Amino acid sequence: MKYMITSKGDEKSDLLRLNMIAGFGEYDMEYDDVEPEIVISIGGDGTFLSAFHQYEERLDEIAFIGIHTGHLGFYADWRPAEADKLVKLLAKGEYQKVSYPLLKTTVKYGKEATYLALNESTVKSSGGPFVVDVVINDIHFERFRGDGLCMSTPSGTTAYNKSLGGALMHPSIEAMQLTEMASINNRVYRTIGSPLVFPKHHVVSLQPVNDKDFQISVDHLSILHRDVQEIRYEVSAKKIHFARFRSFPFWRRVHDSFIED
Amino acid sequence: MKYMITSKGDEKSDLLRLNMIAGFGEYDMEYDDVEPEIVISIGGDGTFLSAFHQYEERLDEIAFIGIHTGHLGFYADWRPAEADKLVKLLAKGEYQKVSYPLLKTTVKYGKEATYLALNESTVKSSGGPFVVDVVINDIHFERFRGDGLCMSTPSGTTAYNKSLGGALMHPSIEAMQLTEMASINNRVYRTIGSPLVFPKHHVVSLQPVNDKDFQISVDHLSILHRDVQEIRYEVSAKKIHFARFRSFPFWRRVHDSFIED
Amino acid sequence: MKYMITSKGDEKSDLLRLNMIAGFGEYDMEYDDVEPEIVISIGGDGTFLSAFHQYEERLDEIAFIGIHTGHLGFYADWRPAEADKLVKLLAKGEYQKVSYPLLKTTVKYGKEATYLALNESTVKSSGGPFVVDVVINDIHFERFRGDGLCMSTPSGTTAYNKSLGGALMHPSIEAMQLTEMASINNRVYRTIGSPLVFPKHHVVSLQPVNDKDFQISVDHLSILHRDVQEIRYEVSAKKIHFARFRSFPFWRRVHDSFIED
Amino acid sequence: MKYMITSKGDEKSDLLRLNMIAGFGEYDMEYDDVEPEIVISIGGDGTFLSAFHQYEERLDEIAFIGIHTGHLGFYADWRPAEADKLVKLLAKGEYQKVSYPLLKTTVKYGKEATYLALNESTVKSSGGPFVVDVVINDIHFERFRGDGLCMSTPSGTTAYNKSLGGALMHPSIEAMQLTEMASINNRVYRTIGSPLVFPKHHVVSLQPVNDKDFQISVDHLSILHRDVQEIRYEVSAKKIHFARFRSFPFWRRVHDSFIED
Ligand SMILES: C#Cc1nc2c(N)ncnc2n1CC
Ligand SMILES: C#Cc1nc2c(N)ncnc2n1CC
Ligand SMILES: C#Cc1nc2c(N)ncnc2n1CC
Ligand SMILES: C#Cc1nc2c(N)ncnc2n1CC
Repeated sequence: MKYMITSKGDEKSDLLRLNMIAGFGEYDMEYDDVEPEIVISIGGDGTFLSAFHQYEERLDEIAFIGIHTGHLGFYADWRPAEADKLVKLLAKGEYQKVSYPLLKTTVKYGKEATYLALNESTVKSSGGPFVVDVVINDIHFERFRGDGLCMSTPSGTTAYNKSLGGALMHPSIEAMQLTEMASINNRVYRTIGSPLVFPKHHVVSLQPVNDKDFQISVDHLSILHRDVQEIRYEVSAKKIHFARFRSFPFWRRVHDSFIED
Repeated sequence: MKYMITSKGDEKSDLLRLNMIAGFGEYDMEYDDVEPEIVISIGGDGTFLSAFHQYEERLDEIAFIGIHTGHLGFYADWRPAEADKLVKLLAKGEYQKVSYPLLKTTVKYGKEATYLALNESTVKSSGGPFVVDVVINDIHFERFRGDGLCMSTPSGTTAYNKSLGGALMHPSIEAMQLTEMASINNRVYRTIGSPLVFPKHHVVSLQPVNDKDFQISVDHLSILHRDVQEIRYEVSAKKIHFARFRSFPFWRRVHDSFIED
Repeated sequence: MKYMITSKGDEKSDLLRLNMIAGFGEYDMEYDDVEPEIVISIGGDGTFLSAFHQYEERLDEIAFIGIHTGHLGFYADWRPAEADKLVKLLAKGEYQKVSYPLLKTTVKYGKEATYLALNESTVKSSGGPFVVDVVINDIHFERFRGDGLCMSTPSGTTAYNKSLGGALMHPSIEAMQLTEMASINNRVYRTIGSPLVFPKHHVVSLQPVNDKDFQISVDHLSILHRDVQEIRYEVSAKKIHFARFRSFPFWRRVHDSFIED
Repeated sequence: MKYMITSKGDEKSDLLRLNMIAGFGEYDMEYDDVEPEIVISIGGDGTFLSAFHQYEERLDEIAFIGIHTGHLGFYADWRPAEADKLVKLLAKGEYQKVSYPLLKTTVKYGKEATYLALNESTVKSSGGPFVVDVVINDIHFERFRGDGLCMSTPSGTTAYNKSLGGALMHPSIEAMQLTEMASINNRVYRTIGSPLVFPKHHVVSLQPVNDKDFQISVDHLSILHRDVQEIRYEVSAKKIHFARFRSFPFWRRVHDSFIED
């Protein structure tokens, strides 16, 4: 089909990209970075995240694949030595596809901006104290005071979510997970503390109490938003599709990354 | 229909039970604690757990309801003043039912014992050091050294799971959560640390490394098992059914219990 | 003696300041905000922190006292109704003084800036990834990757240190405590995780690995420092002196603030 | 002087013991396991703990030394290849000694038992729910509900204390640290959560609320105590003395054990 390859930019990943293109030249494949059906990422998980966001409006027409030239990644989970075998099997096609859930972030102002996250979306203040009211399906759940909040996808749970104490969720679970950053808890101010895992169709709404300016991240992207009335989280209707060419279980990927490999 | 009522035993809960029975006597209801279709628990969540385990072989033919005479419970979530209104609506029937997932524990010896948990199942040693190999879907994930492990249901996540750092999961998610108790982590011994959330059909197997005697809890029940070859966790095929007579969202129940009420 | 009074600025604290000044006018007291020997703070702990930093070059010649017009503070630990009794006992003098340790932060460039902290000093990146090498008494201890680090005084342990998982230390202990913010731990990157408590004369040095720009906070003050070669932490030789006019134990102050009052 | 050597019992440690004894036979040394002045432990930290407790009534007349035949220990911190050099320098004497603080546990009944701990002392229930009132210097601080409590020495902070979230304290600090095991925190029951670090002369008292039977551990020893009225913790007046024959900083020992070696 049509395909394209993004590279981290170092000479290891560029030279690997050129060899795969040359290998693809021996099959019924067309290089097209406008409307590809296969997107190959060569580098690390950061390279994969840029590839995902480069094409986030054609997600249902694309199967992603990642090659790690550095350490093993959770998205770039195939080694460079497998590139030739990867070229042949992608060209023959007829592979199976797997889908991971995504997170939808809505930012409203007094003007509504929506973002798609593969890992997580975080909210911090623009300098002063961070205070928001946390609303779950229209019921006021808590007044959070602290550094910030993080809403993670299942496959994002091994990233910033993990460093904040969140649970690791198998990506077949259509859910999102909210974790706290350095919350203040005393006799006056009370947060839940524990991570919270929300199913599909649950809406988590953040509403300002005083300051209306927040630094909002979506994966790598981080923008200062001004005059926001609401931050809105829910599991996206859209999913990311991975080209699957062998068995590499998520829990094995967790073992290889954090226990030993 | 047929119904029965269990009481914590104090005079507040016994006298409330007698008044509901007398109130039920004005309707087409039959008291039967052998084959009831409605099980009413009056006391706390512990009273509810005993009622659940008393009838865990007729789970698909029973709708449970709980009344808290002490503080608000996550299962006994209706107040005693609502008993009269509860009697009338149960008698008329035509209520909606909600279902929560359950945890299945299998203990094998050298002789296989299965248990159903509404909250969680924990494993500790019988005295000496607790060491098990943790196997996820037949792949060896980690060698756990510490005090013990805890596998929780979604509705159990607000109980022992919460005290161990686990996430709170909405009970509509068919999953189970594994949390660590005081794990040893150094250069030699490595555990994942983070809680792990497993979907249906994932099997988590604990296998002894040296000692074969473990103290295993299932909700309130705690038995010392000897000569065990494997402890096996998975989401049960069976579910507990609750009689639903108004809207009391899980996240509101979490708010009322941990934030303020 | 000479004395001065700072107020949070609201009319509750200003009117309380004027009444204490008028009450002081009936004794051998002189209002002097240039070289006072008694510094009275009326407001909250933030008002007290500004008073401490306003006079941090005359620390050995000043006894501080704090009045909380809002909720109970750890430094402003006397209620407004005690102001009249406070005026009379300060004027008579002959009170006992208590001393708390302080934290010394040294920032070197390629140009060396020293700061005194009553609560804590934190280090974060100026945007990108935060990576520093952590050196303890000239031995390289770890390479920290994460959001940032926090070094707390004993009396600061109930503030940001507590929200990060740090221990609460009784202020009679001459020490400082280092806590991590959202550290990354996998097979490649390893931090200690646990808070670290250092005695006097131990020097904790942070050294950049790549980026040389850091956002450094000292209590409330937060400055972006550029071209820094080293951040240096140690227990200060200087201490803050409190005028003590009755028994209010630190652990009781902890109980009143976090358990119930 | 007089000396003795304890061995873990495996043939590696026994054969090393015999060679050191033979090496000691070439100097003015006497083997005496009744009144030694040097106690050599060959094995692991567990072997060292037994040696410490074997002679805990002659602590001020003994300098301890530990040899690790397995992995590096925090007390057995010298390798077997250094045994010959260790023999020669102990025989010549004139070494420097270092001292670590110890923890004193007092158990009173309705009959008072005192124990000395090098690592920590823990308290759990004998089966049912664990509830104690926590009293600090005669002020009631909290009502703890959970699995148990752990009071650690400074050098014990790298052991069970670390697994419970406690801070690592440099052993030159005369203090003790209290950490919680799986505490219950909701609207009704409140604990401090954070570890607590207490200086010398602070007394931490545990008092039963209902059940009077507790499983109390002191390092390796674990005894079920019945009819206890109070558990009493404070920094001991006694200290353990180590023979110091080169520089091996505590923080380097922490680095080698948890970061990499
Ligand atoms: C970029 C990126 C990224 N995504 C991750 C993930 N989903 N799990 C673990 N590590 C991850 N990284 C690297 C920091
Ligand atoms: C028995 C019981 C019980 N079940 C609970 C639950 N699911 N969530 C929160 N608290 C709970 N309890 C009381 C200790
Ligand atoms: C400003 C300030 C301040 N200092 C504190 C402290 N030492 N302990 C607890 N809370 C504290 N605050 C309020 C956020
Ligand atoms: C026995 C023993 C022992 N004491 C220790 C200590 N003080 N720090 C770290 N590990 C330790 N161990 C081994 C479990």
